[PDB]
Amino acid sequence: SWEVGCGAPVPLVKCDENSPYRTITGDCNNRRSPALGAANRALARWLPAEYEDGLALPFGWTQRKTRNGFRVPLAREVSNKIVGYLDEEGVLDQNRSLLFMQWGQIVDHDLDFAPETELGSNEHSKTQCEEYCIQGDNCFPIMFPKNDPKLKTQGKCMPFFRAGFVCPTPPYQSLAREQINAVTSFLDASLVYGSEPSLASRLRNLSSPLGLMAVNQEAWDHGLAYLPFNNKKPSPCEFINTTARVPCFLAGDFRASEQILLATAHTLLLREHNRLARELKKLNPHWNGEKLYQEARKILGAFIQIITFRDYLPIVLGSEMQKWIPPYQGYNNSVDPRISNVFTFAFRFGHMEVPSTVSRLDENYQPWGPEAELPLHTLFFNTWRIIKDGGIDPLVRGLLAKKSKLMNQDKMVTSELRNKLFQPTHKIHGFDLAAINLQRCRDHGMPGYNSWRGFCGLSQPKTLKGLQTVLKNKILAKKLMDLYKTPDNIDIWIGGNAEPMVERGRVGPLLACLLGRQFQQIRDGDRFWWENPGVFTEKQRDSLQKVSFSRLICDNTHITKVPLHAFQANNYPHDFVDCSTVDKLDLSPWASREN
Ligand code: HEM
Ligand SMILES: *[C@@H]1O[C@H](CO)[C@@H](O[C@@H]2O[C@H](CO)[C@@H](O)[C@H](O)[C@H]2NC(C)=O)[C@H](O)[C@H]1NC(C)=O
Ligand SMILES: *[C@@H]1O[C@H](CO)[C@@H](O)[C@H](O)[C@H]1NC(C)=O
Ligand SMILES: *[C@@H]1O[C@H](CO)[C@@H](O)[C@H](O)[C@H]1NC(C)=O
Ligand SMILES: [Ca+2]
Ligand SMILES: [Zn+2]
Repeated sequence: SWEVGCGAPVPLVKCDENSPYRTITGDCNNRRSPALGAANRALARWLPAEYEDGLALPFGWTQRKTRNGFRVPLAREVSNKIVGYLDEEGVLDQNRSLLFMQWGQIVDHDLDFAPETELGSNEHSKTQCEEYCIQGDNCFPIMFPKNDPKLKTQGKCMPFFRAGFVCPTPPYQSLAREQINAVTSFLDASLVYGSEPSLASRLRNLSSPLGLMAVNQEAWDHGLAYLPFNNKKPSPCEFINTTARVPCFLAGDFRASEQILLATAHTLLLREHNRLARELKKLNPHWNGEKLYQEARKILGAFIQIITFRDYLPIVLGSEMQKWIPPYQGYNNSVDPRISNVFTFAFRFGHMEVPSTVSRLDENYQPWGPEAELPLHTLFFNTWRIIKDGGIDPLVRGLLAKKSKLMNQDKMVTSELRNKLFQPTHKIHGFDLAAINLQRCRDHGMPGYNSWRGFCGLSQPKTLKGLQTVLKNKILAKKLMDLYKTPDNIDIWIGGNAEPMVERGRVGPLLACLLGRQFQQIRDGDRFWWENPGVFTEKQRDSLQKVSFSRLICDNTHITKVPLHAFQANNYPHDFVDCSTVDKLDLSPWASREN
């Protein structure tokens, strides 16, 4: 045989079989295979990787080398011809709040992160990849097609660095290249606590014995906590306004400041940890700092699991929810809890749910000041609009009262992401998330659309007429055939997102299958699943059943009017109630009696 386990990186398996709490790394969840679901290991392969050279080089790397007899089209040309639209009118989701989009990004960041390889440390190809657009090693530039307006204003290419891969990065490995998942595959609030012991300790307040997370000591939100600043340079949150000089936040996850509403959600979860820890200290004054942090951490993880599986997944998967995620039947230690490489592209359906603007709303849910509504691109790596523009509350009102973008076959990704994305160290609001997604599919050796259709037991269209029937769209099928030539070559991100949405859902059949299977595994394969008998007492579970995003807002802001169903499209004041009428989390079942 060949390498049965290339695990030279992170070989430390020191598991306490008795511990009632998760590790920060995800190790020790599975007793028989303790690294399963742990951070800093390979993404799972549900199907074999598909590279140009069978091992590592992406389809599209070598100009002459076809996929199935056809050249793969430029990611940016696919973005321009299929993904782009001008008219934002009529694009909003009449039955999903903006919080529906934002929760999807939060869950995705809990589950997976494939960071760009670190060969840019005091390196030219950091700026040389950008400067000279020369493909090589980890530089895999997104080249502009001839008619691209960006060819006129931005040079020959958008820089793009190949994702990190296991059995270290600069040299070869054991058959095909496997990209890393840098976070824990468990739905475990790793995005609040970190997936690495160093970060996890840095985020804690070890000054007091109260099991608190560290909070900003330079700025307060009407006496409510902010995340600490990340005091490291260069900072993209500083770069986007050098007058305000407000740094990025430091959170459990590297990406927390990518946009202002992610930073907002991260702020609510930090507040909630410190709140739970304070309540537990009252009930159990005998509890030390560690105990308080672990018990609060375990409650926040449960909160995230319930909102996700009870409130969010049903209104993503629609009719397909029951097919893929049956009612829970307990922990199955034969289930692979690892996030799959393909899932990390399937969950990018959220890119098509991001609308072009973000609003700040006042306490009457009316525009907050003269520039209440802002273009999303001005809010990438933007903490100063929080610190110096009325805190998170007006943004949280926006999350409740404003709508997600609806996916549309003729209006896929707003230009705010498709033409104006800002990437750290790159200096301009000029990148294309759609093109990045297609290039990344190829970077990760993704099987094409029809391989995934076959994996999901769905038809594999071979012709224009077959693709028209699957997509229920003749113009969309024609553009995809003109670019790809055969449906076998369609990159999974665009092919899954092109399918019309399932009844009561927000993704098509192929994505429902891939997402559904992944979520089934992360629940069934988790020893610490909130509803796994023994994790919580039956009384704790009866209290946990009452959590809501609504209560989270009431407890962790100066917002007093909230909807009951925060992911539905809700209009003020008709759909809003006082916080008074909203179920609280009763922590009394956490009262710990030895005497
Ligand atoms: C304004 C909102 C958002 C921004 C600016 C944004 C930005 C990004 C960027 C720059 C990447 C990395 C692309 C790459 O290098 O390959 C990314 C990845 C991703 N995004 Fe988004 N995104 C947004 C919203 C969302 C939403 C709403 C979802 C899900 C519902 C989502 C899910 C993902 C996932 C799953 C990944 C891959 C994570 C990994 O394994 O590395 N994003 N996003
Ligand atoms: C950079 O951030 C500064 C600091 O907030 C912004 O300035 C505010 O600017 C407007 C003028 O357009 C004033 O009405 C506010 O009252 C200002 N507040 C303070 C404390 O200066 C500035 O707009 C930002 N610039 C950019 C390009 O984002
Ligand atoms: C740590 O907690 C103490 C106790 O409340 C608090 O006064 C102090 O500011 C905190 N330090 C940080 C960095 O959060
Ligand atoms: C446990 O998971 C395995 C592999 O996925 C599956 O075959 C088996 O049916 C599962 N056990 C139960 C009781 O569902
Ligand atoms: Ca996690
Ligand atoms: Zn206030």
